[PDB]
Amino acid sequence: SIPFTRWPEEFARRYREKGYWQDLPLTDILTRHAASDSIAVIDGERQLSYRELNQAADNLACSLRRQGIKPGETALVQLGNVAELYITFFALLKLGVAPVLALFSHQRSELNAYASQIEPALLIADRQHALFSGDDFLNTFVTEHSSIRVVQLLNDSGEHNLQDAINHPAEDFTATPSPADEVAYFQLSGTGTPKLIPRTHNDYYYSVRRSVEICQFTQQTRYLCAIPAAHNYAMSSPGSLGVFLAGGTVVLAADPSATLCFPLIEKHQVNVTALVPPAVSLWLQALIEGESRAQLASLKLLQVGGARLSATLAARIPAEIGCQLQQVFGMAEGLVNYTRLDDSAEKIIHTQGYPMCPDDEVWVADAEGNPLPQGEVGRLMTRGPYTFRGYYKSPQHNASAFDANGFYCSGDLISIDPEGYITVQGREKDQINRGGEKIAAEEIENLLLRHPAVIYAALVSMEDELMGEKSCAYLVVKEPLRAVQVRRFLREQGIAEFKLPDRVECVDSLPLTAVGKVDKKQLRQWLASRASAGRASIPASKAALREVILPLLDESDEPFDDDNLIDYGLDSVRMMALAARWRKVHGDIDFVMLAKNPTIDAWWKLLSREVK
Amino acid sequence: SIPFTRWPEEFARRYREKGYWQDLPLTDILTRHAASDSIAVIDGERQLSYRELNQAADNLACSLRRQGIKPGETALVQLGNVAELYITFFALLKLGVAPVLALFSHQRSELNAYASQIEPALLIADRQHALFSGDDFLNTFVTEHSSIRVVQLLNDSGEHNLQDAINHPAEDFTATPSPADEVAYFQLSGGTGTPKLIPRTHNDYYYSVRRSVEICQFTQQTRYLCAIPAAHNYAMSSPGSLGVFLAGGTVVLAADPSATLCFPLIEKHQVNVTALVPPAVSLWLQALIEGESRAQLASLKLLQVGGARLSATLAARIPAEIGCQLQQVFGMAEGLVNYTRLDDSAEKIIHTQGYPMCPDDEVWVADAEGNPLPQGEVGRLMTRGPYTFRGYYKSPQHNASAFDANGFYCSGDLISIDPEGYITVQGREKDQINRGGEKIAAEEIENLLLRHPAVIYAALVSMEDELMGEKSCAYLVVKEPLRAVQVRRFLREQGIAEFKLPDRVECVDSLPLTAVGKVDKKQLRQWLASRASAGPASKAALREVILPLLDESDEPFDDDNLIDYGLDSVRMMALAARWRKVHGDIDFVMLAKNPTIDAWWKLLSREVK
Repeated sequence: SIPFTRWPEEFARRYREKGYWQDLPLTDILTRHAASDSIAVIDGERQLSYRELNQAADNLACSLRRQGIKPGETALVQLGNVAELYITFFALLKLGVAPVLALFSHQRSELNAYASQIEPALLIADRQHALFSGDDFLNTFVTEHSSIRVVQLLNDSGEHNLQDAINHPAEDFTATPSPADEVAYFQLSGTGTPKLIPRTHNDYYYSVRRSVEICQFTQQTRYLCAIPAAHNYAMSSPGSLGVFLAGGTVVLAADPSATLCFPLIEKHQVNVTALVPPAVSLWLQALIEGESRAQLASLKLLQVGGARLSATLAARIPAEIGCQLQQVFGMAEGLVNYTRLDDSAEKIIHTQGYPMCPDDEVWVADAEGNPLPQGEVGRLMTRGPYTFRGYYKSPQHNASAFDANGFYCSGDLISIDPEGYITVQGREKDQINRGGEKIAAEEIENLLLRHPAVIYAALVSMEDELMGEKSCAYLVVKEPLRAVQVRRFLREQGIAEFKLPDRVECVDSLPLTAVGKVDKKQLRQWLASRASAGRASIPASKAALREVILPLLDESDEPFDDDNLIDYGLDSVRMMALAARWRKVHGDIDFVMLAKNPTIDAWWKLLSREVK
Repeated sequence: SIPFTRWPEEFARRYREKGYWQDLPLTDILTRHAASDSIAVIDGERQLSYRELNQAADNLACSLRRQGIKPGETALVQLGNVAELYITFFALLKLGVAPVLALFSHQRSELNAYASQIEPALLIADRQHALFSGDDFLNTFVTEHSSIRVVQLLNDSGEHNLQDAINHPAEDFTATPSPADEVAYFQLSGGTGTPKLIPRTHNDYYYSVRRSVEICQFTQQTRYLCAIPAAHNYAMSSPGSLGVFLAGGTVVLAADPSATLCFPLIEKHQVNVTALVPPAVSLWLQALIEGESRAQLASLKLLQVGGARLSATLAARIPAEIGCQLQQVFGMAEGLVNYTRLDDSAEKIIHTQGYPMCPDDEVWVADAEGNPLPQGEVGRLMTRGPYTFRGYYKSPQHNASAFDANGFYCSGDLISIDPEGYITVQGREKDQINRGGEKIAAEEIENLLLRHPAVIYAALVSMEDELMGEKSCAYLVVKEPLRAVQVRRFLREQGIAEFKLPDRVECVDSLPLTAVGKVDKKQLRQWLASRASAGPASKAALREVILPLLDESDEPFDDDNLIDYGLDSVRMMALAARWRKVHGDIDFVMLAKNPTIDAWWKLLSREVK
């Protein structure tokens, strides 16, 4: 068996006796439809029956078994939004092989990290991925991961051609899924080392079943998959696995641009899709800028999740797109909260839903680690029938990631409604949520420190209108580095392109801890007092004052030194702010003083005085 | 009797029975504390006890009676955050004269407008007001409003000296307040092209004060800092200074809600409650973050925020950065005031604007056709109740369009109601700017504009401002071109409140006109988003477009990978959607395969095929 942290016996029995764990493999999602001719997968021009989908999975599993792949073993897969992802996935389940489905965005350091951990016998990737265009990386990778005995490549026309395996008809094949209470596959986690989440058939099949129920997926569902298909969101909430379980149709898209997706939604009459907020921002702008909503008329449900949706953006969706919103707050660790189809337009705009299972136990903790009453803000704790009880082979990290009662901390600050619902309030874990992709501050900092000129490094999130958050790397350096240089360096480290720092700030020093690392939990306050210290400098010339004043007033006109600044749109609150700062030098300056004579002349007269 | 719209008989009767209307005059707020030596008012270095407050009020009313003022008559007052405002107010209730309390920032246009309506016997004002420094304005105003027989001036050393009157001891004086079911005074609307007046009776208005005190638990230990405009209904009655007076506490007055004035005042006097508008919260928060000690605000236990929308982000910061409970206050001078409760969860307080203060505040949510909506749906605020007016003063035409058949008023706000009944404002329907809590009517500002010779069409709309909440933008089509400073100056020459001068002015070629002469605003919003929607010529022009999207730091070569300069994929996807309308073969994929200025220029510069 593959090592994972089991639920304690009383919980396993409880979950089994309640019917959350049904003891069926995940392969059951497909094989129940193994004779259906209705369409399961649409990928560009290609369409697969359910019966085609199952046959192909059977075929691939058989081909892999003929090449010496065995049950209990492990696989590394890098396939993006293509039909083969699902064929591969069920093929491995049928074979009883446990896959890690890497992001198509993942590069050499991610692929090495996953491979090192699972010791994979099987590697399936895609010659359309830049690492796999030629054969040089593949040669090194297999050499450096000697467990790898078989390699199958999409878009290849040689001995490793994945299409061959998939097209070769099974011959006396019996599926051998791993037991339902054992690992089915490894999910990815959002620390400086990639952490894997073992999922069992029981916990994961439950998370999908219950999602199908809540979202009412049916044979009639036509679901657009345009975010990354391998992510838990797109795979299971209810995602494409939900669609398959319901006997519906999955429509695949390379990316969630409006350009690509709008005509697909019309062509195939998508009624449900899952987006991340930047993509939502994108679709709204496209319509306002001319795109026809009529293309999206068939659309019945837009899922938004992965990141914090503003009430304002949340609210434009029925109004502008023309369909229901569902907020979905979820995590690969387990817990998924949905709003409901029968929720009020009120509940749907402001809250992130409540847990999909009634045995999902969630409780807001404080820093001491105490339950707070309903309505108070703090740490999210949780265990349940589909929340794991331990990262793959990480006992030290698990000792720190769970409480005494086996509750897992999600690193999310939340408040619970009177009525059960959850509204996300903040985060305490150290990560950037860049448009839905998670970045470990720890990981990026170690790579930055690898550069000769970098001595100290800190990665923090900054707000961005489209992306939600972005990365900011502060650096203390031996020699000045351009941001383009830092991004170039990290590219060379073979890391995913979204992990490239969005801004770089070189600085002369940074708050340090004891071990010689950067003190982040003051870098909060340290940063604030640097920005507010340049803004505390009282101008030393009339010119320097003009420089502070102009950006506060109207862009259109530029005033004369003796002009009434209010006639150029200087508002009284900004005036009050200036007063509060200048009073720190001349302590007789207040709002009333400035407002009596609101000109640069008169303010320079005051400002240029000697401190008395 | 001063003309106003009575509540129906069944309503009046019900309101008395349930205890809402008590049939006490507003003066009872003071006279119930007339032997109390406890401090009622602190204005700079001056302190007035309750018995003094009452005494001064009696003195003023007595003098005004000596100079010929009679109950039933009306009064125009412009006094800002001074102790005299309360002394005056209570003197006028005692005499039974009904004031309009103007804003200290109100100028010549607003003052002529209120006077025009109330036909005032009495004018009181402040020589510290630029209109009243000398006697030029005062001389015209009195002449242009002949009803005025008596003028009294704060900061004056002549016969019109307000302090002479306040200091002259009362003789043979007994109060003659107007009957409790009649107008006590006129409150100002948000606003229409004409300033509207809200007649408040001693019954409905006292009730809003009493019930507000119960909710915010004001008592004799309450020490309320009044630093926003004291005459406004918020600072005056929600529970405001009248609440403080009712509960026997202390009002501490300030001229403005800046931190540097206010922080010291809260420490020195151990102020425990205060009422802010959102910009002033942003203001106090920044001063602290930039060095002001929070120890100065230790005594502070409650902070009211209202008048405009408070964001949840800002709301969440208050208990954490100021160290006192937050209370959201959604009120209108028409009546309805909702409050969050002291025993609310932090969740409730942050996200909601509270529920109504009165059990018989009937609030429902109407769709645009006028039909009720299920709890939790979004729409128009309809409301009536025992302290919500039934009509503006002498405005039968407007009142017909302002109330529905059953006497529900329409606040012009967009709201949703959560299960528990809490209210969250979702938007606004009426045509006004909410500029840090001061209400600007677009209509009013537009007629003034159209009076400028170069101006042929005008539209005032609101725009977001991180600090003020909303600012004002004036779109004009004009004969000869106008600078913003010219427009603001011209408006000043019209004598309007400074806050009503347009924050922005964009001159434009044309404007969507209403089919009946004016400018179409509910088409202007979408006219606007489709005028700026239009907006690459050369490689140079492409470059002009790309750079602001990428990293501000470095500058790229034409063959550089723009992702190495931090151009994210969503901005890239958006660029594609835009460029597809010319070259119908461009998608995100095409742009991303080769993200350079050179490659993109090559594609853009192709002939359309």
